[PDB]
Amino acid sequence: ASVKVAVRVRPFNSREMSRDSKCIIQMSGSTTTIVNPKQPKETPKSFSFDYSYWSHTSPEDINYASQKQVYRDIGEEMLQHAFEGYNVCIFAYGQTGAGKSYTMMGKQEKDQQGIIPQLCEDLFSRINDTTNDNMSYSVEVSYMEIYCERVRDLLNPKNGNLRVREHPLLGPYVEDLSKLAVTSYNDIQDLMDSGNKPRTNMNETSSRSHAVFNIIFTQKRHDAENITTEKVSKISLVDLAGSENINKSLTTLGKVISALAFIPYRDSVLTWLLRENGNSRTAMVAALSPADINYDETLSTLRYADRAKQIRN
Ligand SMILES: Nc1ncnc2c1ncn2[C@@H]1O[C@H](COP(=O)(O)OP(=O)(O)O)[C@@H](O)[C@H]1O
Repeated sequence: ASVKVAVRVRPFNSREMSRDSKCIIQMSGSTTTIVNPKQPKETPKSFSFDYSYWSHTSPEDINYASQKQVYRDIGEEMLQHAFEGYNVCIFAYGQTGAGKSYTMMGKQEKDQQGIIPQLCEDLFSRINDTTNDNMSYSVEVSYMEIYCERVRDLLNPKNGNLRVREHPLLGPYVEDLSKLAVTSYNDIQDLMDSGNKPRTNMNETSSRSHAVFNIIFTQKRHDAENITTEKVSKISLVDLAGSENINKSLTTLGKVISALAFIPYRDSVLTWLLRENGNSRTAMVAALSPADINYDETLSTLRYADRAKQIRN
């Protein structure tokens, strides 16, 4: 069906506290409100979404949205539809340091694993609990980075510009991008890390880079009668670029993001590549900063998140 949209507000960072910023994001129910610091007179505009996560405070707080809480709703839902044979897409949208990479990948400790790891772990959990001998599964994963229209394989750095292609009958694809068959959450977890630090001004991870991690979940159902049925699902869990080198992919997105449900799909590697996410079940988690000093940026995203929700594949 349509596209579920979720938003999140993180705690203050070092920069926000160093400027003594104030919280300008409020949330109650599924509705999030935002206040204008440089115009405290204007009416705080409120937006409503499928999820308005409050994670400003801390895991000590009761009304804090733990990453386990955000997975269970969105993630644990997409896996369900993946299993249902459907194509899924979860992409973190936001400002640099807004909380995308923490929402998606997160941290390896304190039960701080983002959406991605939780989906993986849950995928294999759901798989080894399989009693029906008539079932066999296949799980091949990829993990690339799109830094300014160029595609870079995070799992095979031992090489690349990697061209994005368009199969005459099988849509776009990054040729020579590796796909690695895994047989456990451990094997698919290593690929993550080794692929993580891989990612290509500012310090650490380039603000302007998209990191797509895709899983081709393949299910095989046999039966003595007498053919084995096969239904495959493609799982795209993305980590978009800071919504602000060129990374006009994200800007090109805004255009594609609009006109929900022509469309300049080929104006950017990202928009073209995730063309189907089309026939797919997509989720968008917008990462928001509680900082007043982010008035515009934070508002922008919201407006973006409000439009995306208006989509429906
Ligand atoms: N929900 C959250 N809970 C706790 N800390 C968060 C949360 N979201 C962001 N942060 C903090 O902010 C930092 C950066 O957020 P990050 O996910 O890296 O942003 P981005 O992907 O946009 O660059 C992390 O080091 C993390 O501690």
